Amino acid sequence: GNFLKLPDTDCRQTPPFLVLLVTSSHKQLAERMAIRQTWGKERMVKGKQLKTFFLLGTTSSAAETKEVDQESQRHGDIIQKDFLDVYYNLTLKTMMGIEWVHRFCPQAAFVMKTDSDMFINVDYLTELLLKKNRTTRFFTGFLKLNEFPIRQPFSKWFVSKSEYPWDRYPPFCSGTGYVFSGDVASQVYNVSKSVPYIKLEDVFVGLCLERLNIRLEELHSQPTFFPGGLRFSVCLFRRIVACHFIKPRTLLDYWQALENSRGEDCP
Ligand SMILES: OC[C@H]1O[C@@H](O[C@@H]2[C@H](O)[C@@H](OC[C@H]3O[C@@H](O)[C@@H](O)[C@@H](O)[C@@H]3O)O[C@H](CO)[C@H]2O)[C@H](O)[C@@H](O)[C@H]1O
Ligand SMILES: *[C@@H]1O[C@H](CO)[C@@H](O[C@@H]2O[C@H](CO)[C@@H](O)[C@H](O)[C@H]2NC(C)=O)[C@H](O)[C@H]1NC(C)=O
Ligand SMILES: *[C@@H]1O[C@H](CO[C@@H]2O[C@@H](C)[C@@H](O)[C@@H](O)[C@@H]2O)[C@@H](O)[C@H](O)[C@H]1NC(C)=O
Ligand SMILES: [Mn+2]
Repeated sequence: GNFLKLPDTDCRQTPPFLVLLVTSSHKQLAERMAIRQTWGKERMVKGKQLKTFFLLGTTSSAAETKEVDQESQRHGDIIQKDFLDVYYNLTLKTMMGIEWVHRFCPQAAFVMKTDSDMFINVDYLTELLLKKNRTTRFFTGFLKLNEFPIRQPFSKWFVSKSEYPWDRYPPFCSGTGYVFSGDVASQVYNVSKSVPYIKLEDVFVGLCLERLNIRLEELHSQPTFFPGGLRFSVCLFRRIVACHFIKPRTLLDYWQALENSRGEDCP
């Protein structure tokens, strides 16, 4: 698949239950390290295998390139392809991750694509996934069902009419963090080249799911994905899946809080 870097992992030998694909830019080593030290640490979660990989492209900067080659050598958990890693190539990045699942890890029961400034509660997500009994053509997160493209030309999410010419976006899930059964990766990759491109990755995946007739569903009767962020409490964070707007220091403090308070009960 023209991959420059691949993780040493055999999904055939050890079918992972949950694969996390974390998008971050080259300079966000602090983010990736905070994640490797917290929700990204690989482990058995109720006897299910959790794997974590970081999605990177390439950069002009020779310094950053070397940093990243060193990071890959030292951690063996980077997935890389040769595309200029910038905000407006995030769709390539996402399709890279999806391609990886399709070519090298089709045995993953579930896959989560997430941002770097996130708290992810893998234990509770594992619990909700086992409860859901939806093992194929499954896709969830924070549902965005009737979104209008941003036409303000200076907004970070601006798309012109020629980039996306219709009034509404298909249904999609916030790219802060979305989860799908592993089969979905193959289907999305298969259709990706026949779907109109758009530089917003979560919208693009929504276009593919719509072409595949894969409908978005809520993970649980209570909201569990929070792109807007949350006021922190140990008891709320024990009963959510994902929370955005979390910088590395904060991520570590919250992780420490959840450790310090383990074993205490919450109403
Ligand atoms: O490469 C794409 C990039 O997209 C990011 O998602 C974007 C947001 O989901 C969305 O937010 C616009 C706006 O929508 C309102 O309904 C409210 O929910 C408000 O809070 C929100 O800010 O904007 C665009 C579509 O216009 C989406 O792409 C995503 O978070 C990134 O990780 C990345 O995937
Ligand atoms: C997305 O990545 C592609 C691949 O890296 C970029 O395309 C290249 O851009 C460089 C400029 O940095 C050119 O020298 C190459 O000729 C281009 N090649 C190809 C195959 O595209 C593309 O520019 C990136 N997208 C954005 C918006 O920067
Ligand atoms: C997932 O499946 C669970 C299985 O429990 C037993 O088997 C299923 C097929 C039903 O017959 C159920 O009534 C049995 O107790 C269910 O308990 C569980 O409710 C299912 N998940 C959801 C979200 O409903
Ligand atoms: Mn973010």
